[PDB]
Amino acid sequence: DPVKDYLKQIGKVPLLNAEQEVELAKRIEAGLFAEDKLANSDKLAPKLKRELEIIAEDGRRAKNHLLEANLRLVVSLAKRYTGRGML
DNA sequence: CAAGGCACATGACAACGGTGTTCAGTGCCGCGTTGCCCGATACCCCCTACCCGTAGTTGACTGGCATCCGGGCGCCGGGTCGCC
Repeated sequence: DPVKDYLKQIGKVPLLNAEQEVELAKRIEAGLFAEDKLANSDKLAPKLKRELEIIAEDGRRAKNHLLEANLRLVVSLAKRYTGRGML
């Protein structure tokens, strides 16, 4: 029962291709640099800090895009490795 | 014939005889309470074969696993659907 609901929760999400995934990774590194700059104790402009924060949030969104995409692969591997004592 | 003079013994007189006593001291030779001298054993030390925790492994490899019955009865009780 619950696994059916989790597979439903996976539902339909956009699968990832080479161009989409590499663009997402580019946004990820952009956001990582943005939060790096934010974490620096040096004073930064307020609007600049908000720009860095929003790109970091967009990178987080990209992260969840990758994870929600590859839930299907990880459950495939789980099927490969299940039935040996753990749930 | 009576009174006065000499022998032997005699009332006491201490001091020896000999033995068993008073202190008292110190041992004599049987029973006890603690000194040896060791010997062992508990407590520190160093490192090392192994136990246990963590870090990676670049073709790709994108939804499981189901259940499946001959009770059977019987009721309660409520939920959902039907009626209108």
